[PDB]
Amino acid sequence: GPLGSMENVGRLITPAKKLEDTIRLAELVIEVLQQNEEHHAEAFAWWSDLMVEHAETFLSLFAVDMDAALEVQPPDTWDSFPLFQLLNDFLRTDYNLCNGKFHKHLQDLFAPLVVRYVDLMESSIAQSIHRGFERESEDLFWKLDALQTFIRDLHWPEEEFG
Amino acid sequence: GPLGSMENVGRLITPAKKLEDTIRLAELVIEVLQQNEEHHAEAFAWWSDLMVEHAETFLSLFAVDMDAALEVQPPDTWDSFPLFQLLNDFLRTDYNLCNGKFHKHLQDLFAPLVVRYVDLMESSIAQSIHRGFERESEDLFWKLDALQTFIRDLHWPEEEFG
Ligand SMILES: [K+]
Repeated sequence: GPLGSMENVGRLITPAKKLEDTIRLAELVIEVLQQNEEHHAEAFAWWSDLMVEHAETFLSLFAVDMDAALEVQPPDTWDSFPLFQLLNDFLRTDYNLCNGKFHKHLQDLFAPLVVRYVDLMESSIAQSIHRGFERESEDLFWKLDALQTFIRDLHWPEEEFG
Repeated sequence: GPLGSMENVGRLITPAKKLEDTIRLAELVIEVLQQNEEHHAEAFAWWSDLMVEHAETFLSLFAVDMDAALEVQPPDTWDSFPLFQLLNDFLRTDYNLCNGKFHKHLQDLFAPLVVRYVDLMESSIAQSIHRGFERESEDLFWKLDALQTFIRDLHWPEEEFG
């Protein structure tokens, strides 16, 4: 009868209830455990979205100090390249800020200033190799090495063909 | 003199100070911005490490209810497979808990129970195809489809050859 179709090893436990019950409990453990992962993911995002917004904003307020220091610059003078190096070397290996609003502004603000320096040193090596056309190399090689060393240390974030 | 080697557009700003200053400021913005990323990463970890520990622990306390429901089981009866399906389908697509302590226990607790069912249905199809040896197929095909449907829905986390 019902009581005997229920008795196992001296205890009244329908083995299809001790399973149907274990199921519903597993259902609840899973749901709590997932809800916990959702909470963690969602808080990560909130704090992230806000800290990136904060970073992009404080970089704007800094930009004005940078844009301003790059007009006090005598034209075709490039002791401002260490600034681009420091700033771009941080932003490019930064998941959050790479190609962000400030990064693109730092590229634009320096994109003419970089080409106006390579065109100026490529014209001073081209003239010096063309100096063998009028009648009457060690120092010249250094300027090739200088331009190559410079270009490699630029780690430019685009693909600049020309 | 010093005052004139300083005057630009009516303001006494050494253009190599308005750069050296912009540099040190960029140094500080970068450091704060990175410190902020470090904080976020580190808190993510703390909360993560603790929520995984919490999950693995509450799965232990559940295991005893599961280990217990799998001895109240009449040998070679498999309405306990929907439990493995629910639990394993969650754990396997869960970055944190996959192949964790509980996941491996759920594999072990069901690894004999799965092979003891395929060997039992592979022996009941092999006998029925071997029934064409004594003198004197539609229903038999269903059991192949049943075993294939079962095996695919198992999504076992190892590579079980045999
Ligand atoms: K977090």
